[PDB]
This record gives sequence, structure tokens and C-alpha cells, in this order.
Amino acid sequence: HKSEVAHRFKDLGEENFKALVLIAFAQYLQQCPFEDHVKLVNEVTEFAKTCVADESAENCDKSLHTLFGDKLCTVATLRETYGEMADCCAKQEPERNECFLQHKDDNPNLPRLVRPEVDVMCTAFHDNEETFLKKYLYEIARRHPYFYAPELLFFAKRYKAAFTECCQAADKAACLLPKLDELRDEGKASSAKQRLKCASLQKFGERAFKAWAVARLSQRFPKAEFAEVSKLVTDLTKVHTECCHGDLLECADDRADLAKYICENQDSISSKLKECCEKPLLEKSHCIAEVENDEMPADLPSLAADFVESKDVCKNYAEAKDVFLGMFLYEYARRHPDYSVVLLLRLAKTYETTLEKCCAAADPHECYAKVFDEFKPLVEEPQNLIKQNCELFEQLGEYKFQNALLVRYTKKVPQVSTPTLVEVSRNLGKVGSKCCKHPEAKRMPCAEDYLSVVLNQLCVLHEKTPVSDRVTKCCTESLVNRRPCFSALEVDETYVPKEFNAETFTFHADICTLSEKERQIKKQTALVELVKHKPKATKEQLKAVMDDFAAFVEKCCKADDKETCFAEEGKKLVAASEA
Ligand SMILES: CCCCCCCCCCCCCC(=O)OC[C@@H](O)COP(=O)(O)OCC[N+](C)(C)C
Ligand SMILES: CCCCCCCCCCCCCC(=O)OC[C@@H](O)COP(=O)(O)OCC[N+](C)(C)C
Ligand SMILES: CCCCCCCCCCCCCC(=O)OC[C@@H](O)COP(=O)(O)OCC[N+](C)(C)C
Ligand SMILES: CCCCCCCCCCCCCC(=O)O
Ligand SMILES: CCCCCCCCCCCCCC(=O)O
Ligand SMILES: CCCCCCCCCCCCCC(=O)O
Repeated sequence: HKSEVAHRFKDLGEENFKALVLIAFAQYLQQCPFEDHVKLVNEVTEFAKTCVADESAENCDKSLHTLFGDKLCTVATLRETYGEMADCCAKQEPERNECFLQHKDDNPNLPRLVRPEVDVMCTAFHDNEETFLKKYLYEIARRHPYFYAPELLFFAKRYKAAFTECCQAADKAACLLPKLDELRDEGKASSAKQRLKCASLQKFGERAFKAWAVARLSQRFPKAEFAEVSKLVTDLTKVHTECCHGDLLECADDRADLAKYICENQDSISSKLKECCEKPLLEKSHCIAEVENDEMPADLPSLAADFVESKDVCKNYAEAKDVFLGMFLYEYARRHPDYSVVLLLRLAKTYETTLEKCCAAADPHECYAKVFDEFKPLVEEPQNLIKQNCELFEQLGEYKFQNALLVRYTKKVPQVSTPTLVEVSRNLGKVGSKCCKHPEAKRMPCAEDYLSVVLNQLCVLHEKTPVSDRVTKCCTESLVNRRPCFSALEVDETYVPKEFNAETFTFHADICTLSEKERQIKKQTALVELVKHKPKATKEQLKAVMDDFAAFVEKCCKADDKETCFAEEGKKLVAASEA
């Protein structure tokens, strides 16, 4: 249409318009102060209206990329503050915006945002949330310059919802802290999931991304015929591509295009999309990616007919192989929402290998007549692994559970950072606590999601500075093999325990006045070093020693005097436990 500026304002809404404009500028001009942006966001919302009023107002017919670009190159401290970047202004069109895109900083050099106190948070809220919420939005925006504007928008309107319901409450913190934490982790398990969709696209290939796409998409839209899922896949993949590139506009659009094709052919695709395609343009796509598994036609056969028995199997393969291996995955995938995508993938890898050896051969029919056998062991592993993993967690709490994982993944790899062996140890915890709260039916997919991010923030931290091969081997490995590879570590015979240095195992009264989280971390931390010291430690020598540090805290951080309770009663463990 006529002037893209009005098209956007009218259909997005002055409100949303500002939010996204704020974000968009904040994602590029990471250095400039919040107050600056506010001035931009109005100077622009004020201009925009000029078209929402008579779209043929000077400059309205310009392209948003030209507009966006033109006003960047208007900032002033552009060079003084950005430099290199000021140099895109002398370039051009297509080239000017692309130039700008190459200069946004993955890892910004700002401080960690401290989370102030419920009280000031509240007080500042009731107060003008405009700038309570816009500033914090601005803050998150610049620290994560690649996060999808509209989505960051959606988080925010929940962070808004959050203060709404707690700030006006009895005991505030109690209400909100949980929520806030929950919204926090929610965002990392989204930031990282967004940064993983891409690497995997660049590392393993377009074929791989598609494979995954057909899998996940079928499980979700099981009554959609293959050619449909197939069409939805090619689109996704492209969508997932221009988005990884990072051109927030082209990205947004595609997602909208694909968003509304689906909307316009739901009968072919799904039912459960009724209540999402009634949403406004901005959410259409998000709502959908989050839609819920559609139901199966139940009456559905068995993959045996089409993939083992017939004849022509070998022929239908050769005749264009991915189509085939795709169909295979489709069918297998749609009949098993309860499997995590990568598991259907080895099923595919497995099957693939099998032909490939089989159609090359004396008698294929009898050569592969029996793969489904090769599948059972694959499917059963993660099922046993989740079963007894959620069972162990049923006994011990999140806390006592981590501590299990803590010892376990230290003996298997005591080279790694202690703080790291602690971070991940817990993150795992939460995953247990999360996804064990589901039923078998939805257990595995849910783990793959999280486990897949956690079990990576762990790699990069290890890519930061290497410490093990095994950990580095399981990290170079394929997204498909990455998991088992970990679930297949054994405990480091080679090593020699760490070197007694006590200043460690010594706990001054500090631990009385600390918080729930911190107390546990100081405990878990020593929990590790201790294992790092006496690696061959038993599930019973430990349990004792641990029951000892207990009632030692109970102790010291209790009866009248503290402060040397710990100290005298302290050393009465240090050497004290050693047996
Ligand atoms: C409708 C607009 C309302 C205002 C929008 C901004 C509200 C957000 C308020 C944030 C206030 C708290 C800041 C803080 O201390 O948070 C710690 C954050 O770093 C946690 O960030 P998250 O929102 O969990 O992650 C969003 C960024 N991700 C998803 C790219 C990682
Ligand atoms: C030091 C790094 C630790 C790596 C973890 C080792 C690999 C296995 C970790 C066990 C998981 C413990 C957390 C938990 O309580 O959940 C149960 C998990 O075992 C379930 O995960 P999986 O069934 O492997 O997830 C399915 C992912 N698959 C299907 C692609 C393997
Ligand atoms: C060389 C040997 C020195 C021994 C001390 C050095 C490291 C100590 C090793 C234990 C590390 C802590 C283990 C852990 O992760 O949690 C332990 C806690 O659950 C202890 O229970 P608490 O509730 O703190 O104690 C309560 C006391 N009660 C149970 C008697 C009431
Ligand atoms: C299997 C879910 C298919 C949903 C297709 C909706 C496509 C909208 C854009 C896709 C981006 C969302 C990423 C995701 O679904 O994980
Ligand atoms: C001057 C800049 C105006 C910029 C407005 C950016 C608009 C983004 C609209 C995004 C529509 C997204 C649809 C989707 O994500 O599914
Ligand atoms: C159109 C997609 C065809 C899917 C082919 C099924 C074979 C299993 C794929 C497993 C992931 C492959 C990883 C890789 O290619 O290195």
C-alpha cells in the first residue's frame, strides 16, 4: 500500500507502535540513554500520525527501511558514540540498512540489571508505569539486540500484568518474586532457543532444519496431509532464515504471511487454530507457534504397510529420497506426539541407514524386513531415563534432587568449574521439577526443550574456556547425538582428587543471615569440592557427613552464641569427617 507508515500505525495501534519503535531503536542504539529514545519514539509517532491523517503528507510514501535508516543517520552522537557505524550513512539503500545490521552488538558491554526491591518496584510502578515499564523495556531491548521485538513486547505486557496483581497486595514480595523469577527463566529458555534455531541452521544445514521441521510440524498437525506439512515446512525454513539474518522487518512480515496462509487454510492443517487466527496481526504468528497438539485420526494403520512390506519400497526411495524419508518421518511423527523430535529423527537416521545398506543388495525385502526392531532400543532409552529420573525426584525435593545430579555430574567430569558444576546442576533440577509435573504423554517433548538449552549454555561456557574433551566432544556432536553423548559419560578414573585446601570447608556465621538460594549454593558448592576431594566417596559415607553438616548449622546458627560454634565445632568436621 500507499504509505507504509500509516498502514502500520492504523493496524498496529499507537500503543504497540511505540513499544516496537522504542525496542527497535533500543536494539540498535544500545549506547544512547533511555531519555534520548523517548524523544525518538515521539518524533516518530508524531510523524506517523501525519500519514494516519492524510497519507500523502511529505515523505509518507517512503519505505520504512529508508525512514528507519534516515533517522538513525540523524542521531548525532552517531559517530561520537558509535563510529564505524556512522559510516553506513554514506552508503545506501539496500546497502545502508544491511550495513547497519552488521554493527549491532551480540554481547553488549553494560552492567547486569539489578532487580530492585519489591517496594521501590511497586512505588515506581503505581507511579507512572510509563516510564517504569518503558525504561526497563529499553534496558532489556539493548542488552538483547536480536530478540524478536513483538515477542519481547508480549513478555513485557505480562511483566506489566505481574506488577498489576502483586503490587496492590497483602504481602507483596511473596506474590511477585515467584512470578518474576518464573518470567525470568521463561525469557532465557526463549532467548537461547532463538539463538539455537540459527546456529543449527548454519552448522548442520538446511536439510537438517527441514528434517526437524517436518517432525515437529506433523506431531502438531497430524490430520494434515504430507504435501501440506511439506508446504508449511519449506515456508517455515525460509521464515526461520530471514529472521536469523536479523532484518526485523522482513522477518516480521514472513511470519505474518505464513501466519495468514495457515489462517486461510486451517481445514487442511488443523482445528485447534480457531481461537488464534482471531487475534490481531501482531500475535497471529506467536499464538500459533504455541498452539497445542492437534488430535490424531486414531483409526490410523501402521507404518509397516508402506515402509517394510510392500515392494516398490526400494524403488520409491531411489526415486527422490527425502520425499520418502520425509513421509516416513511425517507418519511416524504424527502418530507419536509423546516423542521428542530428535528421537523421531534417529528413527529416521536409523531407517535411512538401513535402506541405504539394504536396497544395495542381494535381497532388500529380507534385509530390512526387520528394522522396527532397531527402533525399540532407541525409543526405550529416553523413556527409561525419564521414568527413573522423575521417580528419583519424587523422593527428594528439587533441592535434594539437584544434589544428586551434583555429585553424579562431577564424578563424571571433575575438571569443570565448580560454579559451573553448580549452575547447570540446578538448572537440571528445575527441569526435573518442571517436566516431571506432566504425564508420560507430554514428558519427553517438554524435557527436550529445556534440556536442549541448559545442556548448551553449558557448552558455550565451556567454549569460553575448555576444561574437558568429553564435554567438548558432546558439544561438537550433532544436536541429535548431543544428549545421549552426555547421558553416556562415565566417571573419570584418571583423576587424582583435588588438593585439600581448607579455607574452603569452613563456614563462618555468614550462612545464618543469607537467603534460601544463596545458603544452598554455599552448601552445594562445598558439596562439590568435597566430592572433588574424596571422589570415591560413598552414598553412605557422604549421606552421613551430610547429615553432619546439618545439625551443625542447626547448631551454630542457633543456641545463643554463634560465631565459634562454627569454628570449634567446625574443625570438628573438617578432619572430623575423614572416614
Ligand atoms: C507494555 C510495556 C510495559 C513495560 C515493559 C518492560 C517490562 C519489563 C520489566 C522488566 C523489569 C525487570 C528488569 C529485571 O531486573 O529483569 C531481569 C531481566 O534481565 C530478565 O529478563 P526477561 O524479561 O526475563 O528476558 C527478556 C529478554 N530475553 C527474552 C531476550 C532474554
Ligand atoms: C554435566 C552435564 C549433564 C548432562 C546430562 C546427562 C544426559 C542425561 C541427563 C539426565 C536428565 C536429568 C534431568 C531430569 O530429571 O529429566 C529426565 C531426563 O533424563 C529426560 O531427558 P531425555 O529423556 O534424554 O530427553 C529427551 C531428549 N532426547 C529424546 C533427544 C534424548
Ligand atoms: C573434609 C570434610 C569437611 C566436611 C565439611 C566440608 C563440606 C561439607 C559437605 C556437605 C555439603 C552440604 C551438603 C548439602 O548439599 O546439603 C546439606 C544440608 O541439607 C544440611 O541440612 P541442613 O538443613 O543445613 O541442617 C539441618 C540440621 N538438622 C537436619 C539436624 C535439623
Ligand atoms: C509445529 C509448530 C508450527 C507452527 C508454525 C507457525 C509459524 C510461525 C513462525 C514460526 C516461529 C516460531 C518458532 C517455533 O514454533 O518454535
Ligand atoms: C518505523 C518503523 C515501524 C516499525 C513497525 C515494525 C512492525 C513489525 C510488525 C510485525 C508484525 C509481525 C507479525 C508476526 O510477528 O507474526
Ligand atoms: C526432508 C527431510 C528428510 C529427513 C531425512 C531423515 C533422516 C534423519 C535425519 C537426522 C538428522 C540428520 C543430521 C545430518 O544430516 O547430519
